Formats: sequence, C-alpha cells, structure tokens
Amino acid sequence: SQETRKKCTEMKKKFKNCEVRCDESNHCVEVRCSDTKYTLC
Repeated sequence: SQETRKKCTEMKKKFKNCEVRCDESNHCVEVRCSDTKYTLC
C-alpha cells in the first residue's frame, strides 16, 4: 500500500527533468521525459 506514491517520489528524485506522475488505481508510476516514457509498477 502507497508503495506506488513512495516510488513516484523516488522517481521524481532521480528524474526531476522528466514528467514523473503518481498513481494509485494501477499502482504504476509513469515517467515521461520527452522521447523516453517508462512505467515502474
């Protein structure tokens, strides 16, 4: 529980230039830099 919101904060630390968006419905954090877009579930 809330491992996704933790992971979103962590991905924002690493990828603050990229669009790191938090979730809870899918428990998957999508990150969207420009050409590179990846989702850590």
